[PDB]
Amino acid sequence: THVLRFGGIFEYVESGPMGAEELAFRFAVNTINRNRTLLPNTTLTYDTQKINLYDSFEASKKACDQLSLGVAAIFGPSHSSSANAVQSICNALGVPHIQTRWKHQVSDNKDSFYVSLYPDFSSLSRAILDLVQFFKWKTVTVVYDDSTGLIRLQELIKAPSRYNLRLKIRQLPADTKDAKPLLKEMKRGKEFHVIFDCSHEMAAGILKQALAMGMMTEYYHYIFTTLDLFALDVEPYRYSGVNMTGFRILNTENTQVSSIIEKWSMEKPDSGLLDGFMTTDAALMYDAVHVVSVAVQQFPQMTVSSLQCNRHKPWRFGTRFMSLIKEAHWEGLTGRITFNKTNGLRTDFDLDVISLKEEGLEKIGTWDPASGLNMTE
Amino acid sequence: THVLRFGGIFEYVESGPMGAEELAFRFAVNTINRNRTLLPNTTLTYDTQKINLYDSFEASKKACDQLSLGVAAIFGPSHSSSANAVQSICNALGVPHIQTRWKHQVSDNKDSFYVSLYPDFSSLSRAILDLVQFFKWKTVTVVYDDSTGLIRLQELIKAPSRYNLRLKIRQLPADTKDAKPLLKEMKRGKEFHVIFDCSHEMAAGILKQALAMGMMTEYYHYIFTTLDLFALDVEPYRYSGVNMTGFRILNTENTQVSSIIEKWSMERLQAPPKPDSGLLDGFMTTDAALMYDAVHVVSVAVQQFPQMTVSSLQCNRHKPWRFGTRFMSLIKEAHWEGLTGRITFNKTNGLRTDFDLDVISLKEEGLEKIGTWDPASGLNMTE
Ligand SMILES: *C1O[C@H](CO)[C@@H](O)[C@H](O)[C@H]1NC(C)=O
Ligand SMILES: *[C@@H]1O[C@H](CO)[C@@H](O)[C@H](O)[C@H]1NC(C)=O
Ligand SMILES: *[C@@H]1O[C@H](CO)[C@@H](O)[C@H](O)[C@H]1NC(C)=O
Ligand SMILES: *[C@@H]1O[C@H](CO)[C@@H](O)[C@H](O)[C@H]1NC(C)=O
Ligand SMILES: *[C@H]1O[C@H](CO)[C@@H](O)[C@H](O)[C@H]1NC(C)=O
Ligand SMILES: *[C@H]1O[C@H](CO)[C@@H](O)[C@H](O)[C@H]1NC(C)=O
Ligand SMILES: *[C@H]1O[C@H](CO)[C@@H](O)[C@H](O)[C@H]1NC(C)=O
Ligand SMILES: *[C@H]1O[C@H](CO)[C@@H](O)[C@H](O)[C@H]1NC(C)=O
Ligand SMILES: [Ca+2]
Ligand SMILES: [Ca+2]
Repeated sequence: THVLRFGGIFEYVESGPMGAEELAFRFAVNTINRNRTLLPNTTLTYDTQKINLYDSFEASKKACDQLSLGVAAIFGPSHSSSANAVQSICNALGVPHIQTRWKHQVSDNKDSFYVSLYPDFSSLSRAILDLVQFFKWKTVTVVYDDSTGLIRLQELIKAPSRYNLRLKIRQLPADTKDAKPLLKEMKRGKEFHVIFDCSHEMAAGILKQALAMGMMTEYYHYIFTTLDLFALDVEPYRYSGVNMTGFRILNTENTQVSSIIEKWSMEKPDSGLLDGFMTTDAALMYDAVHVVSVAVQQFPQMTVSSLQCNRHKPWRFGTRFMSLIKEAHWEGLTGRITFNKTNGLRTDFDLDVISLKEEGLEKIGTWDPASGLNMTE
Repeated sequence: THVLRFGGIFEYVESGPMGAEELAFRFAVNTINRNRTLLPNTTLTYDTQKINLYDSFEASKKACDQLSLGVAAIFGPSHSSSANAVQSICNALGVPHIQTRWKHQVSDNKDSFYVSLYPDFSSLSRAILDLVQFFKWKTVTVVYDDSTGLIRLQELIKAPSRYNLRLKIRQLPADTKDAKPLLKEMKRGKEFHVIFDCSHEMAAGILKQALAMGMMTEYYHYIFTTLDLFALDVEPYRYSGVNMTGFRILNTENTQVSSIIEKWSMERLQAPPKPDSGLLDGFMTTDAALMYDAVHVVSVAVQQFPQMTVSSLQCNRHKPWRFGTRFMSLIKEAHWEGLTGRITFNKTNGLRTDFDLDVISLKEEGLEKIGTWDPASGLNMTE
């Protein structure tokens, strides 16, 4: 019957295996094909290209090759510089670029052929601050990994002039093994209330150091910025009495979503991560392939065209497809998906709020930008 | 005699005239040609391409065209996304990419064919903090414009856990005309000690609002993050008693450098100045002094590589330039006294981390020098 091709560009270091993102992409396409409710008369196909991390030149070439084969969208690469380059290309040729990871939005940038499935920083920033205020903290130490961490917490960093939060800002070193001297200063400083802005792998690492340092006890409360908090091996810490709170956008309470995360798990020792948990970077890619497909269903006329980066001739159906994608609505692995009319950023979404109880990490409320917290005391 | 071609890629909105950067580039090339000490037997030529702001796709195309014509270096474009794209291309074809503006350095990025003439943020961050500590401030309000402002002041933002600075962080709105409500909060807050992290055009704008608000008086001390502080019309404020302190990397005290900045104003000031700006007309900004210095520093390297010639390279093919590796190495080793002082790059990352700043403050006479800073000495205030 009818057939439509998507492009995929996935970043990696060294060689195989496949990464989580390229896996979720393929997995979503195979699933959707078998669904008879979604794209009934339509069958999805794809080209996948692998590139080095941070080689925007290679990302450009591969994106141009794919636009030449003909594709209805490029689920372009993850990291800032390659992603900005593929987005500029996609904008010139009017093919939608689908992103799954946050990158810094420049105001005066006029690209319009992209949406991003990642929960926008502005909203996450607020939900961190909302949580801090619910715990009634007046003192807090924000610890971040790299520059861009600062940006994800700007709403929080600007609070000390409106509300009554004194706050200290510290930076992690490159390696978490180097983190004892930093943690010792926090300990002497009596900094019991701490937000860690860093990847979930960094968080697994910094917790081990915190244990060694006598800082996983009932005296300490740690808020985690990472959405992959639920991926952390928490067996070493649940009996200790520490408080760990963070957020989760992966909708694991829904039974339909649990069964999908399982089929995924089916297809390291010193990590401190659970093995075979579906991370957020990958649930988002899988959701992106669905949301875009909901749009394809509403545009049966559309077909791919072989476009050449040489020539300034855009894709006929681009403008209309891009518009359908931005209007799309979908219940996926990561809850309500809905983009912002204005900038194509996902600014409205649903978070579960999770905390460490002796039983493990469990849900204790919700957050959404219109309600603030809905804690279930 | 011998001839060498440089490439230039300059960003703009709408159409002409030429911008400061493209002008300083051309001006540097014309000057160097006439110098008989620098590149005596060598004559510089160039291709210039103009692109839209934030169109990395177009920047890629124009860079590829230039590598095809054949060029010994691309004085690639200014803004993050286009600059990162031209840098990746330049790295694959082993032609040096010369930058004049800061952009965020990703650690795990392996590009090695570039240097940056802009004074690195890490060092500027420290010199801000050094100054604050010399004024013995224990309280300070940092006001920034956009996200990346945060990064330029990270050294400062992390101080409140080592030293004894309480500090409040506020953000400007998009337009400075919208800044009264923010300034009113600072006034009620008794925030007399304030660092403005923002462009010099924003700073000219925010000062007018501060005057309106009764905040240009002896009670207020403003430290300015911008290196183009010296470009601000200061006539409205010097009689008032406010304290304005900032830094300047443009070496205006040197007589040779003053005469060069003048010849610039004559061909430039000749074209459009503005009345309601709050900037002096025809002052050479830092963005442009750096481009002009970049063309010189790179030339000092060309003098030491007479064998070198340009090759027509194709982005199609993975075949780099023979002379690239050696030229890039000569550039990173180069040393030069230009409009912006000692130029010297960091062996490690090709970033300009060691440089000399004049420290300037508003006296009734105007903006004047009151010391110096360099990363190895801290402040050398001349009391
Ligand atoms: C496809 O199938 C699953 C169950 O087999 C269903 O839950 C899902 O909603 C279907 N897709 C659509 C868009 O209805
Ligand atoms: C996106 O639009 C939302 C409405 O959902 C609006 O409240 C908000 O201002 C926009 N987000 C951003 C980051 O501008
Ligand atoms: C929070 O509560 C209100 C009603 O009390 C509800 O409308 C809103 O959807 C709740 N948030 C979530 C995520 O359910
Ligand atoms: C502060 O302002 C007064 C009056 O303009 C001036 O005498 C003094 O030199 C200034 N202080 C500094 C830091 O230069
Ligand atoms: C396929 O959609 C339904 C079957 O699910 C069918 O009735 C319809 O005619 C087909 N769609 C098109 C566009 O022909
Ligand atoms: C911290 O609070 C959580 C609720 O979020 C509670 O379940 C836990 O017992 C507390 N930690 C301890 C044991 O002090
Ligand atoms: C070229 O001449 C100018 C003055 O004419 C001088 O300042 C400059 O240093 C000269 N170049 C060199 C490297 O000697
Ligand atoms: C450049 O390398 C790092 C990063 O800026 C810095 O620590 C070092 O001191 C610099 N090297 C020199 C020679 O100044
Ligand atoms: Ca199907
Ligand atoms: Ca000459």
